[PDB]
Amino acid sequence: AGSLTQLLATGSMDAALTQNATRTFWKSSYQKHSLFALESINQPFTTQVQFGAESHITVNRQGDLLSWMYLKIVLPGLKVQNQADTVQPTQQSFASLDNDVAAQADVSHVLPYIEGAYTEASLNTKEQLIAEAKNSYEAAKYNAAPLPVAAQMQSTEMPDFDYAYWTEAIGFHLIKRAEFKVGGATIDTIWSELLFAMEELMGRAGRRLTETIGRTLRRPTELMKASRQEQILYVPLPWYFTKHPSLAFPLVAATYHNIQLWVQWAQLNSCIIKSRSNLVVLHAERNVPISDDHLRASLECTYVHLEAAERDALTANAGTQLIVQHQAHLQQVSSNNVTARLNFNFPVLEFYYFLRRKANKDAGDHFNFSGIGGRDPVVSAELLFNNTARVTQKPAVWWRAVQALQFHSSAPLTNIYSYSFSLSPEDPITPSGSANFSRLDSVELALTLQDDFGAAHDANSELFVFARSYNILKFTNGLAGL
Amino acid sequence: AGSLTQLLATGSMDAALTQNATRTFWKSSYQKHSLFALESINQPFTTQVQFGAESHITVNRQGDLLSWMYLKIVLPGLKVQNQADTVQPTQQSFASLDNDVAAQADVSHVLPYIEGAYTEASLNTKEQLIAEAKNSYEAAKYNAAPLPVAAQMQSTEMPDFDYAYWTEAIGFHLIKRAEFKVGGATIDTIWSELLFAMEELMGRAGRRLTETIGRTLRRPTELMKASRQEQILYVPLPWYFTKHPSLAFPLVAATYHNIQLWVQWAQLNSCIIKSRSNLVVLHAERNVPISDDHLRASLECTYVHLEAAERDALTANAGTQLIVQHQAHLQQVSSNNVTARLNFNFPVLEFYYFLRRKANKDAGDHFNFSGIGGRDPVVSAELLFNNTARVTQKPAVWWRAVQALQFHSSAPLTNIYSYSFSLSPEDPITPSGSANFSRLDSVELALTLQDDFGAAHDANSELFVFARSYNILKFTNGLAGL
Amino acid sequence: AGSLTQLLATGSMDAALTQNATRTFWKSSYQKHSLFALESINQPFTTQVQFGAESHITVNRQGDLLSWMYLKIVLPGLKVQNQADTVQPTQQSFASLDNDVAAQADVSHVLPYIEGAYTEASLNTKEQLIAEAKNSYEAAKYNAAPLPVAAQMQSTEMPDFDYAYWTEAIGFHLIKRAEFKVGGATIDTIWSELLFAMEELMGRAGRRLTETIGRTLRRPTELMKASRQEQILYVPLPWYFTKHPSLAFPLVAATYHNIQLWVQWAQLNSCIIKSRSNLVVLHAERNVPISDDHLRASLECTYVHLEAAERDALTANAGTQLIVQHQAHLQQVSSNNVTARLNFNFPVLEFYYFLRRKANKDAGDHFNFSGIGGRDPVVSAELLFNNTARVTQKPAVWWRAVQALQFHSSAPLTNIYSYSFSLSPEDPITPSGSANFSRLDSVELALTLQDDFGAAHDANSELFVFARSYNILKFTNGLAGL
Amino acid sequence: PISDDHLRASLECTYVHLEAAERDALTANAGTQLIVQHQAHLQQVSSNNV
Amino acid sequence: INQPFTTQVQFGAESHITVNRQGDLLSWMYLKIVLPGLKVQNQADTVQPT
Repeated sequence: AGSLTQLLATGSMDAALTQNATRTFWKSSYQKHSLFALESINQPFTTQVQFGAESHITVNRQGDLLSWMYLKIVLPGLKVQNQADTVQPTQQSFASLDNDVAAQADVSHVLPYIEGAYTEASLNTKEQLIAEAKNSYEAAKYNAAPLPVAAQMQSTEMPDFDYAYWTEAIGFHLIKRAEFKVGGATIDTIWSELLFAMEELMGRAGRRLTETIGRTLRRPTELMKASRQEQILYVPLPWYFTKHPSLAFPLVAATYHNIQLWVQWAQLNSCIIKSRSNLVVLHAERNVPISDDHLRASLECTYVHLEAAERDALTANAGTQLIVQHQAHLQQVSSNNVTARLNFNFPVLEFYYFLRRKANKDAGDHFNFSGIGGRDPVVSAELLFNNTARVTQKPAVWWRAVQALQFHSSAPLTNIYSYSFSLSPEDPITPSGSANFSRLDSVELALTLQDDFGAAHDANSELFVFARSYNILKFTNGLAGL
Repeated sequence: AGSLTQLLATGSMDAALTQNATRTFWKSSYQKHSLFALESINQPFTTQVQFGAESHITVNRQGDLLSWMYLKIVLPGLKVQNQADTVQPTQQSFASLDNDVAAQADVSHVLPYIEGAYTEASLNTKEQLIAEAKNSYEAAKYNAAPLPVAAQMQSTEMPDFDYAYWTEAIGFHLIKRAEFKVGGATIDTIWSELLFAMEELMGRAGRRLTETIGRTLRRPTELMKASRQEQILYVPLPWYFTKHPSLAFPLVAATYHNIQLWVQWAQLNSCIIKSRSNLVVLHAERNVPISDDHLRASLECTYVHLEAAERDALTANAGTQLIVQHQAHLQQVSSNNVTARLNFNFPVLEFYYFLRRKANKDAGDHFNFSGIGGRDPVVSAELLFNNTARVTQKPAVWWRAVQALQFHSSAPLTNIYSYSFSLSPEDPITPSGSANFSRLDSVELALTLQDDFGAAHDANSELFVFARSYNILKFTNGLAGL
Repeated sequence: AGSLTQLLATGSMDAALTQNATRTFWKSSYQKHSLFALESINQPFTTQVQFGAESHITVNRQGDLLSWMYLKIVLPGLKVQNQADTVQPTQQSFASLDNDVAAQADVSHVLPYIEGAYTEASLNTKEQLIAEAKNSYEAAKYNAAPLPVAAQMQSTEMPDFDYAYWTEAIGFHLIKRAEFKVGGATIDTIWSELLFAMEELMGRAGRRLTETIGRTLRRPTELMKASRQEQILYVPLPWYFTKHPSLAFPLVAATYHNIQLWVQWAQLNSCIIKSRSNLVVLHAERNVPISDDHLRASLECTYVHLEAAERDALTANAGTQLIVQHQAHLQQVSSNNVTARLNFNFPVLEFYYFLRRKANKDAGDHFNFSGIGGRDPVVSAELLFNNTARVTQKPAVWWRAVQALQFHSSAPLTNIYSYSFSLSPEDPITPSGSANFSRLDSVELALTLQDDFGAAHDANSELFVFARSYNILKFTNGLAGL
Repeated sequence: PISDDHLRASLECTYVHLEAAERDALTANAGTQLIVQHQAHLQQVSSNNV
Repeated sequence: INQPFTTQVQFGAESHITVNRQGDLLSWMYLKIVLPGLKVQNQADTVQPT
């Protein structure tokens, strides 16, 4: 009686929701689709792959569309030997944990707050004086309550043996820059720092790229274990056509253009960290000093094979694809107040920004975007259009956590900040907002950074700003162009 | 030959799926949208913000729609001083870890199972006797196999120094109640306990509110670290209009109504836990005793700016929005059998329920919904409509884990139970089932709780029941009303 | 001036995106639906439930559709007693940690690499010699750099007391096979190993089945704690009709067919692990030796009640549902090169494969798909159609991580490999690609496994291959059939 | 022990019953009543000047 | 006319009553509260002193 009465208890308001219902929950409807197949094919580079060099590949035409694209990287296992035991000790310098430049830079900021005879003190006494000076520095700069000295003395249990390892997220770090080219024109460009920021914000829970890029979430002991043997990494290249099947790049519609991936590789000296400064780093299998020619890479592409009728239709009329392109503003930082002039073009969906200390970069911690003592490097930021506040001054947590909560699949674990003009900037096919930067005379991101950011040992810290913008790729008569 | 043969190998069944295909995977189609912009604006409260008080803000009209809404809370850093060293030691009482009322309440239930001279025993002997009595209690009540005494002696390594910290998820705890008002009418009401339950069930992996609300997942050492300095929290207010862009609140259509957020704040005594009972809690920067006027809050609103044509269309005909409203049944528990009479109205989508021990509340652990010794407080529950079983007696795990698995984005880490009448209760725009409680003469949730729940030291434990219900918000002639 | 200028700054390209816009972000539209209700009902098996037996249930007709289906399993708490203290010590043998067959099998592979007097060595000296021989084995087989011996000596802190526990993910392990039958015909079949693989790949972040199936992510101490008391498990049965509301099984349209669930239960000897070989395992409450009749199970079904008009429409014309069926190829492995001949039928969406060592199975670690020493058991795999490479040789990481990244909600934590022909194999209602195996004369999965896989103590290791295929379920005149 | 469930309350209301002619007149035209409403400002005090 | 609350009445809780329509006008309104008598006992003599 009650359940039937609920179906009868309808009024004029229910008519807007349920009158002439076009859907039922109790019967499945499905759509028929055209026939297609997927094939993954691995392809060698057209030029030699080496650390610090640029390499390119011309993408083969082994199907009708191009869907997924992965850079397959093979890194050798690492071993170490004392320089005294080596017949040829001359190698490039690597970052070493016995010379922690990041810790030395952090100590340099607290030196003015050390009370007593620091120079003559025992090692254990120096560690105590540094921890007390950190409390005095943080009280003076941040009105922070002092932490117990014992809580600041975190011994990272480092192993009592010699090692070397590939840096955190080495699969991204290796790709300093990649360019997707069609007919000799650059269609899009991605950077190592952008790839990491995109994975932090858009990386879905349970599908994080951890193993696929050599990322351990800053657990040095896991990087050491992984680096003792050969590593095979599959780094996704997040081009517009890899984001949705309807954006797959129509190879058949671009028949008269070569499709190329160009990759600028990281220098070998930046890719490795060692336990001690006096160690030589060896290729684990070959027992020779590690060299720039030990980088191996290939391109793994997923092709789509279409039925003849769909292939012929796509060849006759591929039309236009909405694309997202990436733009970059890279700046050196030498002061706590920084203004970035964002000379980006087109309808910008969103931008990302973050800072890297010089000391973190020099320590080989390339994706450590933290400030001094691991703090947030940004105090506040403001966004100006033509000297008018588009976003008034907001604290770092608003740009990092509130913007990520509103617009992104994930909150970043590092100090990555974002701002979206789009309601759904991760939707590759549905435009949901933008600001046209080609119609603004000035776009300025004004930053107030933490105290002493870009001073002394951190002179030439880096500001990264990346923007995502809409453009249109047009296919006509076997040619493709922006 | 094989791939072409697959495209030809079609029969009368494939016609229902693929005949006259209206979609292709090999060409992207996109829709054009109207022009809009988003702006985040921070606004001060209209009244003073203080602990234990009620404060309100009249929301400014700085755009055409209202989308996201965050309560920006600023909490001072905490320090502690001995009461003997303080010129004015008189402060409100705070929960203290040297007086663990929750542990004392748990011990009180096992006192009848202690064999031997408990009163005269050494401290280490008392801990042994309590662990043995816990085994005897659990064997007698639950037919549990005894755990090794050493496995029950979990020392939480508490630091050997003085501290105070803000309670777990302080950003939610501060909001005892918030009311969204339009034209003086309450449109919706949210509670601290509901906000926490909603984040447990609907909080997406990689987008949990942890840092944004001061939640550490019950790691006291992280709460201590965070509480030594100023904290800025961004607490999302999950109103119907924050859930989907098409539900954004049409400011232009409600021109003659004031929009107000009212917030009832938690008492300061409930917000802080200290290491010892004899400590005074100080504002870390100001070096004065912490007081009710040290709470700071503001409202961060995201406005939408529309193109004139869409703004004019929305002003002429905003029509009606489907809304979800929240209802609450709050009850004291003094017996293991509890019947809650759910006097909720309208088409209910779902309800949540959970229990809080008096001892957990008094210990300042406001979101600890566990029973005695951290067990599940519910043994079983039944749902009755007009004295007829709508859901027959089911064990706690069915209401907690099976309902969450079927209808929610996440399973709760705490003892939160749910039941959905909707197939998709997290879809804000598509009704997918409900029960109309305004047409039921009685709705009863009958609970069988664990033994001794609501007895002795847990007299006046709390039952929370929250329901989500459909209603319609109508916009007409510059006015808005339910 | 700027925001209005952006709305005016439109060209011929914007016309494809925004001309005649059929959607606005500033007004919600909702659809009305038909009236329905959901009811969860628990039902006993028609036959006795026992370990190692087959049991069936005839599903009741308590609503118009069948939606969710859970196997509710009740397992007793476990206790242990010495065999010498037991009046009837005769019980089935259980796996025991004092006789770690998996560790003994791993040691057997490194015996040829032990230098010195192993037989006469002290226990601590034998552990050192085994760790050194592991380095020599891994250097010889994999060109691995040696790990420090201290890093290989992981003591799992096992408790110094007697225990027994239910094996990891016992809720899946109990279900050796389940068959969904309609009118005496098997519509679909699921296996324990498939259920685990499906949860690894398709299990969403924050909705993992951990507690609902007794899974701890290989933390033996948590399995021990859980196994001391009665456990209630709710194992989801992932039939086609449980995946989407429009696929709910139309009970009213199948009126003349009995609907049955058949379950083949695991043997009791395979379900329990004990600390020591000389222990008897007891039912914790009854204080009797655990026996095959101590398994209890029931079926929890969610029924849908429809409004009379929708019920009558569905009875008159339920038509056809697209279904996914599961197929299995199970093979013994006795060599490092394995070819699996996949005699699957119909349009296959995707397949999963994985290996289990005999030693892992014999140790009671039924979902440990790792190789020797916890390594990846697959070096490479190739997929052939009619002796032509459909997927050329790819390394294990491509089949495990790249395929999961492209097509699945999650990456597997175990050595589960997949390959999809579908763009969205987790979409139950939208076909997005397949390969028709009923039109291929041969489908071969060629595997190169790790060295010594399937040799000596691992003779008769297992290869599992599971495929998901499309079929059509037809409803006509009160009957249902494939 | 005294507990939160020991509070008992009910509402005692005085109703007025009207003659049919006055009831019908009031139903047809009750019009408007002047009302007094109450408003509150609640503040914490920590100084001699407020 | 005396009327019970629609929800449970308890200390520290919120309770509501829907006023019945037992006449044409509503005039006086009194909250009828019933409080139990109090006694005291030493905490040492009490089986549940909490």
